[PDB]
Amino acid sequence: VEVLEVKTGVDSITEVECFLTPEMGDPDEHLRGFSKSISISDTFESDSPNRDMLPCYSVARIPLPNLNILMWEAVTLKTEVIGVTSLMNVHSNGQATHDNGAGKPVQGTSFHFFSVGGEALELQGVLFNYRTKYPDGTIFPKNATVQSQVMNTEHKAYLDKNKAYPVECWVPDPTRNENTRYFGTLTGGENVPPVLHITNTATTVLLDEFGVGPLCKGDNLYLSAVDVCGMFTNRSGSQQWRGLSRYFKVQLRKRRVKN
Amino acid sequence: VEVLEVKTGVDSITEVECFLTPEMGDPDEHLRGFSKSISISDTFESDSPNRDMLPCYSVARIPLPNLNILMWEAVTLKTEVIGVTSLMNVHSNGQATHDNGAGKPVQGTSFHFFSVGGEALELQGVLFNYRTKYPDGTIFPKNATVQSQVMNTEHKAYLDKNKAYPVECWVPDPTRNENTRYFGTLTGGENVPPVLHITNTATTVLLDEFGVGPLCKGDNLYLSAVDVCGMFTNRSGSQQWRGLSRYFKVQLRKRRVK
Amino acid sequence: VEVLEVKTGVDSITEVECFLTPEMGDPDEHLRGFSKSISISDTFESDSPNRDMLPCYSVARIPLPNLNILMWEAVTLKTEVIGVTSLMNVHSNGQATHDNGAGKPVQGTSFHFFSVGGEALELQGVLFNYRTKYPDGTIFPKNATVQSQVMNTEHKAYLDKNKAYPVECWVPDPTRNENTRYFGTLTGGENVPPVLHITNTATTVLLDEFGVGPLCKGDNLYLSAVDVCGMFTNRSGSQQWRGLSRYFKVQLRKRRVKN
Amino acid sequence: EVLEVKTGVDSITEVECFLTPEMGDPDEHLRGFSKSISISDTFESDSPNRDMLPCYSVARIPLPNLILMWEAVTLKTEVIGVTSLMNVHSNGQATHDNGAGKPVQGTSFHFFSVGGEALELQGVLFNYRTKYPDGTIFPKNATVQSQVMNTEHKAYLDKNKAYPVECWVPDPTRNENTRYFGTLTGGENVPPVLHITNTATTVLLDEFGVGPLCKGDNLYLSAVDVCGMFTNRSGSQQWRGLSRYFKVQLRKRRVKN
Amino acid sequence: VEVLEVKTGVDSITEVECFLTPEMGDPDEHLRGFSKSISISDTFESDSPNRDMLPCYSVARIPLPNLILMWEAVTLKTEVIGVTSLMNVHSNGQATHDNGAGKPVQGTSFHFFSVGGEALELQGVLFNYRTKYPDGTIFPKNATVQSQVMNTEHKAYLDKNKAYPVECWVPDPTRNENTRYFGTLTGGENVPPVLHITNTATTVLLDEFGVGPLCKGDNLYLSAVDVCGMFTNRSGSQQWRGLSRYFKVQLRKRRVKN
Repeated sequence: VEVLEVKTGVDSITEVECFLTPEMGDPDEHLRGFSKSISISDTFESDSPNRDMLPCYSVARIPLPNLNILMWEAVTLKTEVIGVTSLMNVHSNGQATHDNGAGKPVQGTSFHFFSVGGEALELQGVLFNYRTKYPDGTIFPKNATVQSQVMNTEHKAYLDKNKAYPVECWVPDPTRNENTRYFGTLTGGENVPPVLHITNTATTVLLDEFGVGPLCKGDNLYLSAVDVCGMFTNRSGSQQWRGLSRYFKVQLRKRRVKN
Repeated sequence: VEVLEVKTGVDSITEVECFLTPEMGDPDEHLRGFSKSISISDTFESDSPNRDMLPCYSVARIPLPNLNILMWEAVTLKTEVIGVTSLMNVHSNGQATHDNGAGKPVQGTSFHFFSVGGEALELQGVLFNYRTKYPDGTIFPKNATVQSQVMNTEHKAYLDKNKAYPVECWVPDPTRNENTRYFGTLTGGENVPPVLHITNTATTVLLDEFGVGPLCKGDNLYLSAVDVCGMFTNRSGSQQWRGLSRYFKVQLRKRRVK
Repeated sequence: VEVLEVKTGVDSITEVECFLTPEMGDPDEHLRGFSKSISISDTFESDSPNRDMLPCYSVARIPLPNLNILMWEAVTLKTEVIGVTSLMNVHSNGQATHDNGAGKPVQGTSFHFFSVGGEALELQGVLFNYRTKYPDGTIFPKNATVQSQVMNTEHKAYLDKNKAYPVECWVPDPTRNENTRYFGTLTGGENVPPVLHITNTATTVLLDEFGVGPLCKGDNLYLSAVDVCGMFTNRSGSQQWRGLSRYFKVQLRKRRVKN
Repeated sequence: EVLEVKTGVDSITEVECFLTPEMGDPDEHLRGFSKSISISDTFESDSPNRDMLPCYSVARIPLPNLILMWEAVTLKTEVIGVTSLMNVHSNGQATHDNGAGKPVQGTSFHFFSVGGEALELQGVLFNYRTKYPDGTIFPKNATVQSQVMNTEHKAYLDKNKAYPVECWVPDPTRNENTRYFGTLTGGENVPPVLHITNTATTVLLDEFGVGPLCKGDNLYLSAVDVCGMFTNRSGSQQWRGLSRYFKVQLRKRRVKN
Repeated sequence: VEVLEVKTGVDSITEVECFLTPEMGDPDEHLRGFSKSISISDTFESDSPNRDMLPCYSVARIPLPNLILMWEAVTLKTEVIGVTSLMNVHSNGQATHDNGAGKPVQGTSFHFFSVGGEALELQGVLFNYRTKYPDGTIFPKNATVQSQVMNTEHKAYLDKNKAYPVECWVPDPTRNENTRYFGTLTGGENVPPVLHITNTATTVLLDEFGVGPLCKGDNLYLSAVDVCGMFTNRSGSQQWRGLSRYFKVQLRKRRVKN
């Protein structure tokens, strides 16, 4: 497709604003935003995580004003994690730091990820352990082999459904995603402190080196996120993933395209 | 409101300078700056923190010289935490690092936050545990549901009162706050070290991408802050939040609007 | 060689895109991407690591479109580690963080390295302990002496074979590698947390101060990588290196040279 | 009113010096160290001895006699003797059985300022009931509000070995004629991270291009470099401090009224 | 001396490339790159480290092409050589935990390099002035208690290899006009080595007037310390481990008056 001129004027511009809720597993009616407590398999062969123990990628497909050639072009993003201060609840059934101490805060491995695209985020499967049996209700790499532990090119998918694609199975496919801008950080380690910044003064530019942002096919914008903040440790010592919602504000402009 | 030209001349500028004290809970007459010692509930459902155990957002509404259309526009900010060196008192009823050692310093989860606006900071409620029973004298998310643990759009508030809005319940609402600039960092983790920088040489510009700063409605400037530095651990092992004051210096100019 | 003008026009550019799989040791048919469990010799004298306990440098030689004097010049690189989220599998035969806790994540010493060159990466040998007996099937510093522990200029090699050059024996030779650009970070320490960033928005420019990138001799591009992410600790406490694949995308252009 | 800069060869001068730390110096052998830290039983009974309390360092440096005033334009600065912290073999508590001595580590405060007059201080107390010892200058008439902000506690850094670090900070409402920079890194296990180089310069000019102006032809340099604590074999801990190098370039500036 | 124009032309430029080996103590014929295991004295007064327990500064003086013209050092590429050797976690190390891999090299590090047209000038500072430094080392003489903070008598030149202990000496900031130095001490018993390698990074050696070190007598002085941390053996005893440093220096001919 040939990318031509940007439309100017009052109605040449639109704005998308929303939040994506985390999908941590939600083990019961009181635990939205948490996973089930983590259990450990005896062997690699017997790894069989339940669905409510697996955080999943979040995704929203957002319909844009009909243009039917013109396409909406995503230009700028403002984003942040919503509710960062909730992690200061150090008094709610947590394991004490020491005798008489406060509760341990959420900490340990985190994955913070967001993307803005003109089509679904394209995924590549990579498995820590190829013999893991993934549960019904999840979408996971099929026909896994030992090579799936490093790179098996069969594991291609689209992030096209909520509560479905487990975080541990899937990453953005760097061989694809031409029409998406993605950003992520895994911070591993059992004792890693959450470091969460909030401000309404920071913008991310979504244009590539040619001045072109994601172009929204069929007038749909795709927003994806993961914000696993770390693990909450309850009084018994059991640990659950804790996630938070992510705010998105995307500025878009009309762009003429040919063919 | 349409934003027009900035007024010039000697009388077209003003300066606001002040300290905002922390509101950590102040459990007795000797413990200003501290919270009550932290207790842990045995279940999520029984979480019922006492008021003096909950740090709150600080806020000051500052009257500006009367203009009564001209509005005061906040342009720059100098800010820092005041009393950073007090955290070196490692000899005062603290739990020793090890046998014969010095007292443990203030450490662990911190939240450092400041905002400057031409109206009250707008808040969105998010709850770690939606069944937490928040105490009388605090203002908290009402009609909480399990969805409040991730996002419930009913929980909207204004930071319009001191010693009232618990830090753990509320964040700046990213869907609002057009007329405020806010900045915050949460550093979690039980053993996290305070890293506190001071200088009189650093300035934050409050103008947006169109060159407009917060515009002060009714000639009032709103300053908000949280500076939970971490926890102090006493000899028994009990832990209390410790907070410090924040200095604000704001430069403002007169701006015509229509 | 005298470097002259760059060729222009649509056909003057080409792109290489591939992944390099990690070579961590692969101790059995199920453990691709892992090393063998780490054992410790009683003395420096008795240090004799298994082949499957030693991570190696990865390399790929990529043939480019035939030119002939013109040479392909590597200008830009996009690169990232593939499968960062796999390290969130904290439920598979791991040692618990504490009683009832989740499994320990991959952590500890890491080496992340990549290079792009117009010829094989040039290596210099440096040994932690010169008395280490390196195993059959590996290529290692020969005629080692006590000076090999700091600098022995005899230890020169080319990274010209996979599953061969152990990471711990070899580094890029800074006295050579004129025609390669290399980047690496060793983060040492038992409890170091992996910090892995992913994005499709970041480019590294490969041109030197004179504006000249690697020039591909015989129309071959050389890509090299190491991504030792840390160690996985199983239920017994034994530890194995865990590695991940690395994506490369290289933009090249035709450059005229003389002699 | 601040007018033009004087040019020519003698319109420029340089000040170079070392500021020694004032950590408490508990005996004739322990310069640079505090007394071992003792912990009070309660807040009420907190009564630190003088030699256990690090203080701010200050030097007033006379400039060439000169309305013209010397204007401080640039600063080069670093901690001197960073490598001494590698003495891990001198009466230290072992890291573990048969291990080396523990290095200096834990809470640090690194601070420096350059001004045309004494650094202005604001008092803030961790515990308002702390009894500060004779020989120190501390916040007077302390109340519970002193634990957060009591504006009565104003002072000038005008004496060495006198103003305890834990009691005092630069007063942000004042210090118009000073540039100050500091970092507190708290936490019992914090590692010292100390950079040295003769290639780094700090510009002291404000946004209007004016540096500190030296009243009475005197330049004020202040510092704190508490590097952390040294743990001896018994487990007792003392603050260890190091000297700070200052190189300040000054130029002659004409001023009115 | 007044600094004039840079000479141009093909032969007006030269390059120096070399490696400086670390001098960690080398306690026996198998332990080049290591110090002797660290022993701890009972008291400050009894501190008496053996020579092979003390890492020293490394120095090389490199002769340049014979030339008033002076060679001027303009740029530096440098890195630590053999960073991957620290991945040997299988050779007589102390296990991190039961059944685990050996502990890697970690704890206090000092990484330092300088480039000058004359010997690096040193200032002495002692952790403990009563330390008895061993024969074969060059150390601050006539030490007093003031040597623990600043004794201006302690002046030296880094003019000998395996001689000047790292812990005794630092670059003298009141001198070194004709040298550019850079160093980082990262203390702490468990500090992780973070070691970056690349052939794409250059340090410019010119001062604010655009003048680099000028090589007196046509000699270039390179100095380094790369104590990477401590290696812990099975018994728990710890030894410093160091690595070599690569230097590549570009120089140009500069005319100088008198």
